[PDB]
Amino acid sequence: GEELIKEEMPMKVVLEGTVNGHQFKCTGEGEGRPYEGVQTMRIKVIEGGPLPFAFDILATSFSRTFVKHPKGIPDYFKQSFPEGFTWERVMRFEDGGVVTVTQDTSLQDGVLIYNAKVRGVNFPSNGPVMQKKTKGWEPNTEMIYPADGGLRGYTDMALKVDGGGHLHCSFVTEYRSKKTVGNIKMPGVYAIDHRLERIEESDNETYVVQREVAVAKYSN
Amino acid sequence: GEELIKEEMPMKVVLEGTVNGHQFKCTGEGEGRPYEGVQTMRIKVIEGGPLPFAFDILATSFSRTFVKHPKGIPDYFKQSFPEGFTWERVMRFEDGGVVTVTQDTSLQDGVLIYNAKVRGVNFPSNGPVMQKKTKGWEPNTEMIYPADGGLRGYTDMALKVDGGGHLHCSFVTEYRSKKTVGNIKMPGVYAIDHRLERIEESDNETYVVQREVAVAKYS
Repeated sequence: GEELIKEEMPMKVVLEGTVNGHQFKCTGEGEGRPYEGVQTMRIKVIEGGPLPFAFDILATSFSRTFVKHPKGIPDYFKQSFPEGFTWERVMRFEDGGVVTVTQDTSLQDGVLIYNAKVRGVNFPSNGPVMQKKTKGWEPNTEMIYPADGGLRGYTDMALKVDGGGHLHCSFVTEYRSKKTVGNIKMPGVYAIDHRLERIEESDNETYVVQREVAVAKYSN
Repeated sequence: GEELIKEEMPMKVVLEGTVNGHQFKCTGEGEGRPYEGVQTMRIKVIEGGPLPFAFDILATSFSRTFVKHPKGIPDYFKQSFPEGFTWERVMRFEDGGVVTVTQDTSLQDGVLIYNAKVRGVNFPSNGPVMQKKTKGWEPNTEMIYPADGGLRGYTDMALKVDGGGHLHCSFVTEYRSKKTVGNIKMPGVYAIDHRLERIEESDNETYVVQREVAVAKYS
């Protein structure tokens, strides 16, 4: 499992969804250093572009294999290979928008392949998401809890708004390994510090480059 | 102030004190990238070595100028130059050890100068600190609160112990500018993520090299 995840790994993503009835499809390709916790993704909106909502609400749906885990924290995600893992997430914005995401992670001839589906509903028409008045996510900390051979993650995320305030968004995620034959060494409770940054964008946010640093740490 | 702090800065330190009655003195020199939040220091125990306690309890006393503050979080420390700043810290270990630390930070001939005094008492004789069974600090988050011209920092630190457990330690720190006349833009409440790594040691921890990465963030 860990053996199959090299110090350098490429990744590819297909993401399809509907937000407030607007249907789209994105493709992404990138690479990272799974044991250093760093990755970069170049993303294209190939159907439904330009999107009438902030790409920021999609950005967190495009990579758990790339978390730096110190020796003392068993790495559920790297141990899941070769079979990979799935995750399901609910994002609840303080102003009432909701996003549900299902993701499949697989390893296909040494490339990490992500397949994702997104449904967004009830974003206020005049709110910062549908008015495209957002400016990226603040750094955040996700609490990880073992739950019967899977993991649950919870985080309060803060979407920056034009003018300097934030839209708060609760994330709840269930992570499940696809492994059935081998065993996984389960972690106890821990935290993951995440920093997701946009590097560049062009053509009304139909091309986006983003980079994430994510590091697992002891929780007190 | 920020203009005096260059993209690369060297630092020198003198730290002296007593822990459970044991008297010692340390000198250090290093350099880092203050806007990138990275720094490295080479430390010698020049008096009282070898120490009969874990060097880890001194490691966090040896550099606030080297914290990456992103554009929206005003940098109290870099703004305090040329006068610089002071800090006073109480470290309370859950097994009863207490340390008071008093530090002065100044700038001389393009070099950051650190002068620190440490007084540690009531470390258990067969605890991990006095038995030298510690293995570094876990990465941690310090909460920073504005207060009456200064900043107060709060963090629960976790010292790794031989065999895989942790000894917890409360840090409360008061940070005060020596720029007592002149405008500083005050931050609101924020957090600093710290990672302090030992790189090298020799001669029973009387030579230590350590590297720190520190990054301020929204709270």
